[PDB]
Amino acid sequence: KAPSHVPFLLIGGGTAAFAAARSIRARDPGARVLIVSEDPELPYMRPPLSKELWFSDDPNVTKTLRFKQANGKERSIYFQPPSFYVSAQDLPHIENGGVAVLTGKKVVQLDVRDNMVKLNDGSQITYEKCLIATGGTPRSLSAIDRAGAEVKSRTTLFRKIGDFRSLEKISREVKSITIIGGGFLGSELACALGRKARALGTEVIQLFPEKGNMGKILPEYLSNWTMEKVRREGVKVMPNAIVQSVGVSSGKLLIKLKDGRKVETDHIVAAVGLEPNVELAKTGGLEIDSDFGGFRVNAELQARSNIWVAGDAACFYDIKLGRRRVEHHDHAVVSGRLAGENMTGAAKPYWHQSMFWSDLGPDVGYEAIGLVDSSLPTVGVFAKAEDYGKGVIFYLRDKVVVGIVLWNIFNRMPIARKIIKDGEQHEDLNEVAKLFNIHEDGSMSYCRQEGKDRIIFVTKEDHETPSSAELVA
Ligand SMILES: Cc1cc2nc3c(=O)[nH]c(=O)nc-3n(C[C@H](O)[C@H](O)[C@H](O)COP(=O)(O)OP(=O)(O)OC[C@H]3O[C@@H](n4cnc5c(N)ncnc54)[C@H](O)[C@@H]3O)c2cc1C
Repeated sequence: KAPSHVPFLLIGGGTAAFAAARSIRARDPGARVLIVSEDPELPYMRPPLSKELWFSDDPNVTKTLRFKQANGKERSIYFQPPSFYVSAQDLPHIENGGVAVLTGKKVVQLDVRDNMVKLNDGSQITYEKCLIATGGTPRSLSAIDRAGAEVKSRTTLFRKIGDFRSLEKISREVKSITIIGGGFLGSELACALGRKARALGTEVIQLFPEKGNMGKILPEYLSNWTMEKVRREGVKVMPNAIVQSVGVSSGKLLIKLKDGRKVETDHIVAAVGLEPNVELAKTGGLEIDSDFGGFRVNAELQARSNIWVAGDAACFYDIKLGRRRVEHHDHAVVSGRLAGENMTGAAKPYWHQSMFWSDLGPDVGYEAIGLVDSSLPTVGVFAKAEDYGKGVIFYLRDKVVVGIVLWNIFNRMPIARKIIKDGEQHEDLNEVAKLFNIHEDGSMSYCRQEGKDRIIFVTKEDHETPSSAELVA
């Protein structure tokens, strides 16, 4: 039972909303914050759904939804125990405030002038400050939408706890699973499913239009190296694949590609991008970004007076890097926190950069920051003992580093932040790479230029010489 009025209203019960709620409470100890969540589940982190929860030793991981971190500490996907929240009944009156989550309730109408929303059940809530943190909904393929009810019921869109539970069940009861999508989600699920299938010898297929996995973010040579790694996890990878039609044939899904090839499979998992949830822009009169999608907000994540946007749904202005829309866990954290600080009057711009990460089997793990885009010219520095095992990849624009990928090297994000912040025009990025110490614990080094991409292979002796890189202090 929601209150008629609440000081802080958070639309969406995901990662960005929770971070904003924690941030608001940290700056305003008496704050009373209401999260309106369409989802019946309380706020939870999503990255475990495509990684750690598939690799748990526990047979009941599907019910406990607990996973063990790299440090060995078991954790819950939920951000907080249910007890840490207060009920919506008590939110207006409980001493020193708190955070309540109204679950199973969708905001369907937004009035920015009168600072009011309406829920799917007719309730109306007025607010003083409002955060839109609606995230996005998985996109679908046109060929899937034309295939009818049978195919659509055998096609999974992966995002929620429920999606993990249903796919985990299917993985134990079918013989072939086909993943459509080459990005981080399609690739992470392929490695997880591929690893589950090694025991029973079942089939796992991944197909996508690009030349290789992660083709939109990684340079072509590293995308190819990565594809071979995914293939080595027991996955049949089909690059250069454009789905022309899908149908059911003799109890089995049959995918037809423009190439002419054909795939027969028992279940499809479609990981082909995200659609920002901008339905409230119509009633609210809020602007949507035509180039990036999502609500257009400024550097402070503000859309209009008393209304902010954070997370996957927010197209914001980065003072250093330009207008962006970022769909990553740590961004939802950073943006939700920034929005909460600004809802309490901080008026701070996006400055501390968000990062992201992925793991594609045991041989591929990276962190990244900034404009990681494979269309940009790049300089990649890899350790020489072609093996792309450990290294750092710089993404350039106007001779300036605007994005960095840390390839199988960890705890280097501090250095990567400084490089992005300073914005220097470096004459030799091999000198900058020395700061990352990619050989921690005798032939000559060499380099190669493959179109827009430079590839430097550096030995320990050369890499651990003094660096002339310019750092701003
Ligand atoms: C399986 C998976 C694995 C991932 N792995 C990684 C990873 O390894 N690294 C990484 O950096 N990122 C990863 N991500 C991305 C990261 O999880 C997302 O960027 C993050 O969840 C975005 O949080 P959010 O708050 O912006 O949106 P969401 O988490 O989508 O939260 C939005 C919530 O609001 C609800 N909602 C929508 N509209 C309304 C409305 N009108 N009223 C009320 N509620 C509404 C939605 O139902 C949803 O519950 C992964 C995502 C998924 C799905």
